[PDB]
Amino acid sequence: GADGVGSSSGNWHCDSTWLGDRVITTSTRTWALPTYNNHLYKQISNGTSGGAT
Amino acid sequence: GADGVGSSSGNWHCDSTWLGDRVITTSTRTWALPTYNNHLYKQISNGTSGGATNDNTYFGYSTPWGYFDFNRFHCHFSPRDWQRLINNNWGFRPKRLSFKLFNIQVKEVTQNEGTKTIANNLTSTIQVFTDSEYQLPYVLGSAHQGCLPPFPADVFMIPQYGYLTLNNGSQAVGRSSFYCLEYFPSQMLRTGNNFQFTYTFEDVPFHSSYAHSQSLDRLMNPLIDQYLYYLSRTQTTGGTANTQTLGFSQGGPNTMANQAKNWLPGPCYRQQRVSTTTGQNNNSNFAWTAGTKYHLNGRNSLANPGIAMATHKDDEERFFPSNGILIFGKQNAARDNADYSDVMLTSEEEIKTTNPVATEEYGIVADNLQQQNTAPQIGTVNSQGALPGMVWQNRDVYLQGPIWAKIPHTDGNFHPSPLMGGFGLKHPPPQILIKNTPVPADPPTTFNQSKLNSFITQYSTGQVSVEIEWELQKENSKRWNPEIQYTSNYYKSTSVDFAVNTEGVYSEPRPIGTRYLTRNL
Repeated sequence: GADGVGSSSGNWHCDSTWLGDRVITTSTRTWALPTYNNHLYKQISNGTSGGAT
Repeated sequence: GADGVGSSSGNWHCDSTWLGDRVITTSTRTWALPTYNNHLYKQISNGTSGGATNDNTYFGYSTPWGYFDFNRFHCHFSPRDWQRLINNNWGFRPKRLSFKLFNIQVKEVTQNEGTKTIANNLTSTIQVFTDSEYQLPYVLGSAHQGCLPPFPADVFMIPQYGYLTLNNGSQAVGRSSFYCLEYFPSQMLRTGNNFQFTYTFEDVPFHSSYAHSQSLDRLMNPLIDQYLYYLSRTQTTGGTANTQTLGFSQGGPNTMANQAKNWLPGPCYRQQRVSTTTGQNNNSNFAWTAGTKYHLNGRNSLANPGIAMATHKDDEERFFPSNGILIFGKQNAARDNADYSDVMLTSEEEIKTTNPVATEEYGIVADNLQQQNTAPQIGTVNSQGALPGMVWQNRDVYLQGPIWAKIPHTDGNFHPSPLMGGFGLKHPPPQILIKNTPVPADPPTTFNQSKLNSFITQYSTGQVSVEIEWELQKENSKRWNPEIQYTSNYYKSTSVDFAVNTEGVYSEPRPIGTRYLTRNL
């Protein structure tokens, strides 16, 4: 079908299966992604100048 | 066509159909699903540590999920149809059912200051799955509240799902089992989706609706004598000095109580009798003390209702067994300590033929062994198990009553007819689960491992439609005189039965038994 705002993209799958010597385990979780560093690559460093050993 | 926000998923269907011995009744209702437990599986328990008595101690969990329960008849049958069914048909059983779920909406609500507002959230989803393999604790069959409302215009809230497990005190033992519902395959739907599935019932005997025009003991010919003899006389008579002797006579019209008989009444487990007349009853509160109870695992349990029996004998209608009968509350009856006038009592009188009266003993047997030296004695059996050659009737079903119950899976069972009445099943219709998909709030910028406890307040509504094809067993009988039927009262009323009141609150003035037509033993 033609995908859009109406349809759902994929179906929840969390399951396991035991077949002979095969075992198939699939999982699903819900994630949330915030924006980091205000869209900026930043240099980070630490040294003996500060309290660092 | 290509489905989307523009189109409607499915069309409203509430209808019935009568074809030969088939009758197909499908319904539709409008449902609303709130979010439960803030998306958290929670341990629940109660024990003697609190005010709980030892019997009501439990251990279990309350899931965020929710389920659909159509198990009650008045979902699927208008009173009118339920009038035709019981008048013209001996028996019936279900065959196959269909289920559709469609036209989902999702709405996110906020509280700002002291005001509320609501808007359509398009992208959000909900989860649905059905356990075909019965891999979950099966919670239906206890006739909990929250089935589909009888009067279709109503809109009902979906109950919350939960279950109980082995408990010791308020604590739990090793065999205690725990579940995670998100661990199953489940289909996810947005506003542009629908969900449907089919099911078939296993072969189950037609529920009998009828009363026996005869009585179990009177099957004899009234005119003709039997050729068997019974012991009619232990003592000489008419003399000034009487001695023991043996004497016999044939069973005949005059004395029918002595005649041979081929069958026995059903089993009996006695109940205490209670009058609807207050003054007649003992003055005390005996309900829980005198209540007929059974004991399991060091834990007392009331037997509710108990096995099918006659409610009362001739003209005793003002009398009823303690817990023996089902009860239905009238509309807007008080939940607790409701007075008699607010509830509606079923009557089993139709089965007095085959089954014993609930308030009386099964029979009498001799306790001791007689001699020329000894006087014989008798004894009273209040509780009698099953014996060869017994026949019995199941308990009646009612327009409000539950349709089926899942037969527990055990080594073995005896005559699996659910006590509350219905169709016992090895494989009931699979229970359906549904939940809102949790959508986080704004997470922090700095990382943290702790799961996000904050959410958008959210709920979702839509349509649900259910189809059932009922098979019938037609009535064929040569009885001459007119039958008893179920009719509405002719005389005038302030308002019509089974119709909305002044305020549009639908109500059912009385329960409806299933047995009217007559058959012959």
